[PDB]
Amino acid sequence: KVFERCELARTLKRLGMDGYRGISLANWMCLAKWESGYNTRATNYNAGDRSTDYGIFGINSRYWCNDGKTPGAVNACHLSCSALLQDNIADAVACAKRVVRDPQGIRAWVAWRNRCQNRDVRQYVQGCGV
Repeated sequence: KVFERCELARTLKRLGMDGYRGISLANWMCLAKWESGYNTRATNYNAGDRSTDYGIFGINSRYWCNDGKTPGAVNACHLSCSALLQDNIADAVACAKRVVRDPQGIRAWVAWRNRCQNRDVRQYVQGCGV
């Protein structure tokens, strides 16, 4: 599924993402935009270390989900990476929450550092009624 901006904003707020571990909803929106373009079935293969980024939040298979083909990987979210490709984003949201409980927080994704950190992210939620 390809979410419309405000549709996703309202969904994430309902799922408890606003302020989760100090991360504003606007930052979560910025992350989803740059990781997948708000597309739940998006996948990015990293030939460099043989891992794959899955779903709307581009969650990596080396640490967060199991796809069985990633070398020396763990599955901290206790999920099959397949669960991160569903139209229903509940499992992906639960796993994103787990990622940010680690020390790096939202910084765990390099895309957030390049495209969202220290920028005016208000644009991602303006006019959505959240």
